[PDB]
Amino acid sequence: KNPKSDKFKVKRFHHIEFWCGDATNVARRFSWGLGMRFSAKSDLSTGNMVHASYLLTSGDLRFLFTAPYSPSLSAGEIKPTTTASIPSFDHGSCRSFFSSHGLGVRAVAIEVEDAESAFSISVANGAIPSSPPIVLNEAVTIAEVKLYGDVVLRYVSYKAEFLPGFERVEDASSFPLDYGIRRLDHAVGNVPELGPALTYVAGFTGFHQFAEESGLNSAVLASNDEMVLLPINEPVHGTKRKSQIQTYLEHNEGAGLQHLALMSEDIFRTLREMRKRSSIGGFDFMPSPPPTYYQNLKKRVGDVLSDDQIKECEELGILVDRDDQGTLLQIFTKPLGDRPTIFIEIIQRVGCMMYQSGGCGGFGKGNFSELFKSIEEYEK
Amino acid sequence: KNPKSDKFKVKRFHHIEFWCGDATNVARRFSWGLGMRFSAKSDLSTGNMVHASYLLTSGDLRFLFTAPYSPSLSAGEIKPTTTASIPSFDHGSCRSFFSSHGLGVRAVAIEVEDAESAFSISVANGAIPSSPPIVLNEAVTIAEVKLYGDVVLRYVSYKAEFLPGFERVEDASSFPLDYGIRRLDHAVGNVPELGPALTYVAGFTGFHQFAEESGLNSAVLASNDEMVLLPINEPVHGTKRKSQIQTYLEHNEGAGLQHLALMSEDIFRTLREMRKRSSIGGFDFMPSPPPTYYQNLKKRVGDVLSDDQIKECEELGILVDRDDQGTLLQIFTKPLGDRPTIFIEIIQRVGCMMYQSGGCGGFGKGNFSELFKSIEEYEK
Ligand SMILES: CS(=O)(=O)c1ccc(C(=O)[C@H]2C(=O)[C@@H]3CC[C@@H](C3)[C@@H]2O)c(Cl)c1
Ligand SMILES: CS(=O)(=O)c1ccc(C(=O)[C@H]2C(=O)[C@@H]3CC[C@@H](C3)[C@@H]2O)c(Cl)c1
Ligand SMILES: [Co+2]
Ligand SMILES: [Co+2]
Repeated sequence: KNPKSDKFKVKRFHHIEFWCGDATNVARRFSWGLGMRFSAKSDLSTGNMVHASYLLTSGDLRFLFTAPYSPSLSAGEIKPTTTASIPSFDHGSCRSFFSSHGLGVRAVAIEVEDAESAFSISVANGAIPSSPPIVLNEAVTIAEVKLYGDVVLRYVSYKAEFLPGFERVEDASSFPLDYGIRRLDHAVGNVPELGPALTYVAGFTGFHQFAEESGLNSAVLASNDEMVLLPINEPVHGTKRKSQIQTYLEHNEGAGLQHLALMSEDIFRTLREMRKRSSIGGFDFMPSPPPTYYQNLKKRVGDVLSDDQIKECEELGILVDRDDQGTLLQIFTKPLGDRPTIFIEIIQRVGCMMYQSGGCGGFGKGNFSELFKSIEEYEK
Repeated sequence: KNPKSDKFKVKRFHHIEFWCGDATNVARRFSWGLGMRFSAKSDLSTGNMVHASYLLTSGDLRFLFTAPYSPSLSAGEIKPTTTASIPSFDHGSCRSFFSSHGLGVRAVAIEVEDAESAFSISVANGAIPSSPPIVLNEAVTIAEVKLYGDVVLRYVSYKAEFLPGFERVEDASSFPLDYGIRRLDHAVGNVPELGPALTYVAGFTGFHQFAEESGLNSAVLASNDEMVLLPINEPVHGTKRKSQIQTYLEHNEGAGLQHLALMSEDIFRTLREMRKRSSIGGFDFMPSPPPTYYQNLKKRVGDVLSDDQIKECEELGILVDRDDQGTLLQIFTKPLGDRPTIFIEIIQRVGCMMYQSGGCGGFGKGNFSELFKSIEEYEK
């Protein structure tokens, strides 16, 4: 069931913003590891004396990396005279966020019809305000409310190129890398208590619940067309193996964004390219499932994937799950930075062709059992 | 003249330590950009609950990247029970350093005969103590004194593999990159006042002055065999173009390390490999000199480099200088991170063959005039 209860018009995920100590080094690492090109900048060279912000893109996926300069460079500014291009930025908030949580996601941004209306309706329905609607160059409106922990949900709306004050990047610094990633599929938060987090977020958005030991309980919130997807996890205590959700909360100093799932139009090519680069500056992947997992795929998805395609999954360590509507291929990176907190998922979905419906095939919850069974039966 | 006045036995540069917000991302970027391999680690996986430290090597060059974890992970520890592998590390100091200066060098480390003797003699001769001698696993002694700003000179001495508590890296995570870099040639500091900085450092080391508008004044301190080389710069005010030393001091919030010069055994190969990677996660280089600079090289160094070798310098943007003893080839990167502060120099020296004497060919001061002349005569 989908009551289509969104309290304001939501379009698609727009961008993800990482708060960094040094934006240059994180952005360069991510560009090479994920195949994203440098597409826009706001920094000293563009007149921004407050923060350095670099935008990477791959298809519709937008990753923004931001770090503060010395406050001394902008000590004479006030908000009405700021040279910041993101008016919600604050030196103290950014430094506090990074000292507390390490490298991670500050903003999950969605494009909406009217960011001021979305902010007003959200706050009227219980959202904790974080940054009020600000109109940039009479062209783009941006506003922010608290999502969970120190993560904000950022609303962006456009009258009619990322944000005013950003400049497109010099051709020579813009190498056209592309490993096949095309958009953000979902963004997942870890919280101490799932119930209160769901009630809060669904309360102010009108997002509905998307239709679905482990060490976790989870639920997924979704917009009207189910293209904005926000799963949330809580830990389950007292399990044999300690909950990875609880480990996250300890190392992150509380709730925050756990993973970003990036849709690829060719997951085989994406994983070939990313794995070639794992040990030369890119991203590492979690240990691959044993061969028994891939033998068991024939009975599970032999009507969807050929043997050669199953063998390709095995060569790349790709996992496969299926619900009643479609099939998904997925794989997980090791943590993106020093702490065992945020990681990336690469996903591609098969089925639900109408365009493809959001969330086609689910989120891979069936792979908790299948991985487990595989490992025990591989002990053999 | 070389009075050989070192107050303790100094061997060679040992390592450079960067203090980072996220050590993983900086280390991965530097590994790919410079061709350095991952060789050692001290982090959660090795039992270190305090800091994450990753060692890259190329030949004898050792770059260490360190960032703090959440203090909560080590809140029950005291110094006598620490899980830190570098006992001088402090969460507050590291966070303060990074918030103040951004990504940069915390420690210039030299290997000495006896780190406790070096510390004691240094402090008896005016060095400001930073971390007292600590013996690690009865095998390695480490001590630190203030050099300039928040940069320390670190003494390391070995009884007889980087440091105890570090583990060698998994073969699969250790890709054998190598672009030809072999050792640290010199490390350069920027200070507000050159005179007092020289008197302080030469006072406690016994290092001697190495034998030698612009916007700077400089002088070089050197150990007995002139293999440890520490140039220091101060700004010159009131010049037409504002001093780049003063820009550094403003953006860095004071004195600190300006550049690291890395010797290559094949500067042509190093620059081919680094330039191939500039726009795919590596390092950018400063704008190349105009063709008039390379025409003028024939009269300056035509007895040292062939025409083809001069053309190779031109293809790669390499600069050339010469003194009375030898010739040097050099080139400079753009800043390594967000702020216009620290950068890298790649160098290779020709001549002074006895082994090669330290500092053979100088430091390129003659290139301030030659670049200037080149640009004016290229206006032509
Ligand atoms: C094969 S598996 O390694 O056990 C495995 C399988 C699927 C995932 C996900 O992507 C998750 C989500 O997206 C939603 C949030 C909680 C649920 C749903 C999942 O855990 C992960 Cl993290 C690990
Ligand atoms: C051709 S140039 O771009 O004008 C140019 C040429 C040489 C250098 C150096 O390496 C320096 C040093 O190593 C020592 C410290 C101050 C002196 C000596 C130099 O400035 C630099 Cl930074 C830029
Ligand atoms: Co997922
Ligand atoms: Co130099």
